[PDB]
Amino acid sequence: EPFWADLQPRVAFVERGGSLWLNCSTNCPRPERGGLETSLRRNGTQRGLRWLARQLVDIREPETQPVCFFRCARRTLQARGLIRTFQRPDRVELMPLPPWQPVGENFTLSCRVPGAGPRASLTLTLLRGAQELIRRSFAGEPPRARGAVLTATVLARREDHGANFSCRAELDLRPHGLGLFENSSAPRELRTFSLSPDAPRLAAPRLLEVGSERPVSCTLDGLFPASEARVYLALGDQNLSPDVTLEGDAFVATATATASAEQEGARQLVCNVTLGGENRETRENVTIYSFPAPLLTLSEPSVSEGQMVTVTCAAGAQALVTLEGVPAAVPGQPAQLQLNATENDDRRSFFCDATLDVDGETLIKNRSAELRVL
Ligand SMILES: *[C@@H]1O[C@H](CO)[C@@H](O[C@@H]2O[C@H](CO)[C@@H](O[C@@H]3O[C@H](CO)[C@@H](O)[C@H](O)[C@@H]3O)[C@H](O)[C@H]2NC(C)=O)[C@H](O)[C@H]1NC(C)=O
Ligand SMILES: *[C@@H]1O[C@H](CO)[C@@H](O[C@@H]2O[C@H](CO)[C@@H](O[C@@H]3O[C@H](CO)[C@@H](O)[C@H](O)[C@@H]3O)[C@H](O)[C@H]2NC(C)=O)[C@H](O)[C@H]1NC(C)=O
Ligand SMILES: *[C@@H]1O[C@H](CO)[C@@H](O[C@@H]2O[C@H](CO)[C@@H](O)[C@H](O)[C@H]2NC(C)=O)[C@H](O)[C@H]1NC(C)=O
Ligand SMILES: *[C@@H]1O[C@H](CO)[C@@H](O[C@@H]2O[C@H](CO)[C@@H](O)[C@H](O)[C@H]2NC(C)=O)[C@H](O)[C@H]1NC(C)=O
Ligand SMILES: *[C@@H]1O[C@H](CO)[C@@H](O[C@@H]2O[C@H](CO)[C@@H](O)[C@H](O)[C@H]2NC(C)=O)[C@H](O)[C@H]1NC(C)=O
Ligand SMILES: *[C@@H]1O[C@H](CO)[C@@H](O)[C@H](O)[C@H]1NC(C)=O
Ligand SMILES: *[C@@H]1O[C@H](CO)[C@@H](O)[C@H](O)[C@H]1NC(C)=O
Ligand SMILES: *[C@@H]1O[C@H](CO)[C@@H](O)[C@H](O)[C@H]1NC(C)=O
Repeated sequence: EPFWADLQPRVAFVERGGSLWLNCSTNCPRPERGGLETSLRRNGTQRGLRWLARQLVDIREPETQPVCFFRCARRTLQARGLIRTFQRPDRVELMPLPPWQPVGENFTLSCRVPGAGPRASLTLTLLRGAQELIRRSFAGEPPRARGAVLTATVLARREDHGANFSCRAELDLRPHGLGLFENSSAPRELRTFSLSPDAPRLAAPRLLEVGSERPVSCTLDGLFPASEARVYLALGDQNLSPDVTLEGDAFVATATATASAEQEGARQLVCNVTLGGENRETRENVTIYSFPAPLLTLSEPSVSEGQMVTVTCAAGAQALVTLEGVPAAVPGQPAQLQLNATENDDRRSFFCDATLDVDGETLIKNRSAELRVL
């Protein structure tokens, strides 16, 4: 039985910044020299015959090898040991995914667990809801190195809208006799959208008569989420309130649009829809007209018989006026038809036609009035 040196514990696993006791002993009856050699710290100490104890506090190093040495009978007697540290995955961070992610396009997922060690004992897993997307074990990494990073790129889908993404960090110390420490990051909700480059189809009449209700409709296709989409449809600068329903992935905006006049002779119909960070618009110009139908009025209601009269129309100097088939003569006016009253002319209808062209389209309206002859 020769002389020996013994320190306890031989190998010790202690949390980073923690503390532990080392008492180094020997069988030498009267050692001339003894002490503990390490790089870390001292808090308090307990010694005596054949053994000394040191309190190593605040351990900031991944791996250290404390050596306790003794001297008896002018010989060097030493003992070596091992102290390693770990760090819980207390801080786990997930990157701030884009506000709106296009459906059918890839996006990055990166879980970040800084400071956690040892790296080889870290198992990182990306989670969508309760489902595991990917599992990456870092086993085979240097024991000295800490921290872990897991990056994976997945495909944005339809269901991915309103779905939670997180990352689970597992530090497995179990084979070392300590245990398993796992902590999950903050779940992040994703919002996905798909907006077709196609322009919305707008159904509108070319001409709009004042005081008449002409229905208009603005629709599109392939919009998700459909309910999330906001739609504006109006007449010129005058706001409207379209009834909006949802047929499939398509929205249907339908309402009746009246005319005022107001202003002026022509305008545009504006329909635009903002979904997420993108928006589409279709503008169909529409000419607006007012039709002042000519008057059938007479110079005088009676006029017996034999006295001439002057008949007027007044389409408003726009349309070409024809009163009972006469191309008046002269234009820009309710131009006159001069007729001497006759008994045979009793109750004769005057046909007044007004031909007005707007935006290249011709419109006419007709009626008749009579005159009594005494
Ligand atoms: C989603 O992201 C992944 C990863 O960035 C990409 O998918 C990859 O797209 C490329 C382009 O077609 C391909 O990668 C490689 O293609 C060559 C042939 O050109 C082949 O020899 C390689 O083995 C590899 O497949 C491939 O389609 C695909 N690769 C994988 C592993 O998925 C792309 O950015 C996105 N995928 C889409 C949009 O489908
Ligand atoms: C996915 O994760 C998100 C958070 O990133 C979860 O949202 C959270 O849960 C619900 C919304 O579904 C909210 O519930 C709250 O309940 C309490 C008690 O009833 C009430 O006082 C609150 O006013 C609210 O209604 C909660 O606020 C919300 N948290 C945040 C920050 O928005 C979502 O639930 C997860 N998905 C699933 C399927 O669980
Ligand atoms: C470090 O080791 C020494 C080895 O001597 C321990 O001292 C012994 O303590 C036991 C207690 O069960 C006694 O029975 C022995 O008689 C002690 N040895 C001697 C030589 O007196 C010491 O206690 C250990 N340190 C700690 C903190 O336990
Ligand atoms: C390090 O020294 C501190 C004193 O600065 C020791 O603290 C004593 O013991 C416990 C543990 O912190 C405290 O609750 C007591 O109040 C402290 N005693 C006194 C008299 O102050 C501590 O034990 C030492 N060791 C470690 C590992 O911290
Ligand atoms: C949705 O419609 C509204 C109508 O009020 C648009 O508002 C104007 O649109 C023009 C052309 O896009 C802009 O130049 C003006 O600055 C807007 N002014 C106001 C007060 O909104 C709106 O722009 C349309 N949305 C999109 C994305 O075009
Ligand atoms: C889990 O990680 C979060 C990340 O911020 C941290 O705030 C929390 O203290 C951790 N919990 C435990 C028990 O480690
Ligand atoms: C509609 O009118 C606008 C002017 O307001 C004009 O720029 C545009 O070309 C017109 N549309 C067509 C198809 O001509
Ligand atoms: C006027 O005559 C045209 C052509 O005969 C006809 O289409 C139209 O209905 C008539 N107007 C009225 C109010 O009946």
